[PDB]
Amino acid sequence: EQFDFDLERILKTIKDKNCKKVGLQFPEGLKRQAINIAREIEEKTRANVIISGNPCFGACDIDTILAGSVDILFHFGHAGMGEYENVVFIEARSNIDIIPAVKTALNLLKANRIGLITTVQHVHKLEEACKVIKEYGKECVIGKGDPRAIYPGQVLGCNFTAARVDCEEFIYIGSGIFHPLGVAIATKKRVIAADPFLNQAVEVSPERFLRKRGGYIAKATGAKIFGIIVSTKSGQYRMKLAQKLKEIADKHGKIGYIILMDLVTPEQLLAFKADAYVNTACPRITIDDAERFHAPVLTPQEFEIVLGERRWENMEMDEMI
Amino acid sequence: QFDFDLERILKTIKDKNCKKVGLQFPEGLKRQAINIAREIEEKTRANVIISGNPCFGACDIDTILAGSVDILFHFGHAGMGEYENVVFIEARSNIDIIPAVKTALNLLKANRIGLITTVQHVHKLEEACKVIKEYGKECVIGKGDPRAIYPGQVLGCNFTAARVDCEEFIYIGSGIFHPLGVAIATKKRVIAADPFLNQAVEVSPERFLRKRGGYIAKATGAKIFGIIVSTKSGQYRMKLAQKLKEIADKHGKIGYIILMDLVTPEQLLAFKADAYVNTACPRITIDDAERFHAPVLTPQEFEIVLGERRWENMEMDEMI
Ligand SMILES: Nc1ncnc2c1ncn2[C@@H]1O[C@H](CSCC[C@H](N)C(=O)O)[C@@H](O)[C@H]1O
Ligand SMILES: Nc1ncnc2c1ncn2[C@@H]1O[C@H](CSCC[C@H](N)C(=O)O)[C@@H](O)[C@H]1O
Ligand code: SF4
Ligand code: SF4
Repeated sequence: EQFDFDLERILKTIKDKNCKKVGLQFPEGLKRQAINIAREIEEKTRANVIISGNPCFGACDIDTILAGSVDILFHFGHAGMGEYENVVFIEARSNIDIIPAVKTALNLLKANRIGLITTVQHVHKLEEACKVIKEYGKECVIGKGDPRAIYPGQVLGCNFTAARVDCEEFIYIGSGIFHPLGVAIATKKRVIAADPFLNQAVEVSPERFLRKRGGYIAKATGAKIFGIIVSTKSGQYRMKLAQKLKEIADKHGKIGYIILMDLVTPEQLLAFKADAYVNTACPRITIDDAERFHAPVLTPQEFEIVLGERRWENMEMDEMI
Repeated sequence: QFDFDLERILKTIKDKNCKKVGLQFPEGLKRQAINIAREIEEKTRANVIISGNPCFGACDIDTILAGSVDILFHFGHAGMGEYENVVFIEARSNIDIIPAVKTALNLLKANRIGLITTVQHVHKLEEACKVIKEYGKECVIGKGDPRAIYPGQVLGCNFTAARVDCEEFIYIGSGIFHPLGVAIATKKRVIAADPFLNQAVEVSPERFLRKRGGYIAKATGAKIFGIIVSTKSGQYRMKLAQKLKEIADKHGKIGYIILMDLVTPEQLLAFKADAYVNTACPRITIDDAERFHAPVLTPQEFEIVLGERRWENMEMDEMI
């Protein structure tokens, strides 16, 4: 409901480092605060501000052109990714209480070893949730992150490393269906989604999602020409994979053309009129935004299946690691 | 039968022994992209990468793609800039413009006529000039500049070719923005001659200026402005943006610089400014005016709002 910007710390950093030019980058939900924050910086420091106006979907999406034009770029809403010279990551952790939703999920647990995952805006609250589940008699573990998702318990739409742990079931804390869906697909374990805003908890089963999707990607079985999508965004670029996929298509008597872009949208893909697309950019596009693409959009593994390169199986999660 | 663009592209690839080729197309030509890629990969040893971003003009080179390939072929626009490995395939129209020119002669009231057009028809202006002179007029074709390279060529952001000694203009092409721009920039009468429909009409900037007046009026009460800068290769005007911010403060207003690639209504809605000043493509300001959710002004209109320009002293926003 509210988010914590480290504003007094940002001002100190600017005044301490004597920055004269300061960049600001916000995910879409936080752009509503950009002008207010610019105002504070310009009124209380001698720096002048440039706000990034582009969509920003994550720490995978750094405005590197802006960073190369300022002394420091403050990037909000996301946990840091990569290692950039002058980019400072401002967490913006959420203050919503997750304990009621966790207790709500307790009566959906079957096993005794429970794992917890969440997104970055709640990772600071997992410790007290783990205490609650251990007080209810269960064992609880919070899996460690990797270089892409640094915080224990943190998952992304493209990274489920925190869910690779010695437990039997998971509780996902947060909103939406795609994160717990991905965890259930990645681990093949039971996942309860506990929404802290609604204080409701539901089992997220992947069988429906895998089954309907499998039947649909078989539409691409008959595709002859593929567009292989590559994004230039700072943390989504997979050109070497795209060139491997193009070679595998040719090996199997089909054709892929590499299409290089920044934003991946249906409007820009409709114009090319390939039979189907393979997405090497943000993998959440493939399973969410793709529902209203006019041609099939496949993960790299799904592409290999349609080609005959690998044997059929339900969709695995396309991870970036 | 002879594809002129494709044969030139293949010969260029063969001569320069390119192994990695980029293709960049504007919106209406992307439907040819895979077919051209297929020909290149079939008939040369090159691998092709297609730009998937929107492309609005030669002001909008995919420089990331250019730095990823041996040669980038950019379609639909006359060149601008000095990119070492970008080849411009102008994709010119072959329609006979002479019938529209003769139709425009009916509406002329002066003896000394200037000719302007877009890249589509620039190779046909010499013939049109010859026809206008043999029907009793004087005719001149103004020279362009480093941005609108061909004689008589105008862009939505460049009317240099219309700054020439004449009394009246014939614009050859479709759409009315360019001849309106010429009429406003020169204060001369402009006849617009559409060669596809073969018709000619006088353009009147009256409705256009009245519409711009409405956006100026709304922004007059704005306290906080977003000043838009684009990173596109030929649209970047950060120094202008910084000047406009200073003039805003001089006049008791506030402007914040916002740097972006694409300029869209959805992206401006996200920010809490009262109004915006656009230093990127000036056609954004006009074309999308009705879809923006706050007034979007040209730099000159911003000057009017702040009290630095007379409201009657409207000028076209040009990239020079
Ligand atoms: N290259 C790209 N082009 C267009 N949209 C993108 C994109 N990358 C991400 N997105 C958008 O951002 C959404 C993911 S954002 C929410 C996921 C979050 N980053 C996480 O991993 O936890 C996608 O559904 C898509 O709508
Ligand atoms: N940076 C940008 N972001 C979004 N749209 C842009 C843009 N630059 C140009 N456009 C789009 O492209 C349109 C101009 S297209 C016709 C202009 C042509 N290049 C000429 O000069 O003759 C604008 O109306 C706008 O809708
Ligand atoms: S799921 Fe997409 S938007 Fe989220 S971090 Fe991964 S690549 Fe970025
Ligand atoms: S009018 Fe806009 S799109 Fe056309 S050349 Fe000028 S800046 Fe580019």
